[PDB]
Amino acid sequence: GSMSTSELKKVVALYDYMPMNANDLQLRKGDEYFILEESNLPWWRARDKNGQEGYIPSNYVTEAEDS
Repeated sequence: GSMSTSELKKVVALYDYMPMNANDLQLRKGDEYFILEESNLPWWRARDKNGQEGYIPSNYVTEAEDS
């Protein structure tokens, strides 16, 4: 985001998706990440537990937690 932050939420993971070149993020199954983007496409720019940002397909992930 450019203005400090705009609704920063997280998401869970449904399947694995290791990086291929560098953009892709090291996702997995059952793990959850942190969402930093929200463009108009399924692919986002969220980070995982390693504080590293990459790409998170919307279908691949869902909501971080529910409480």
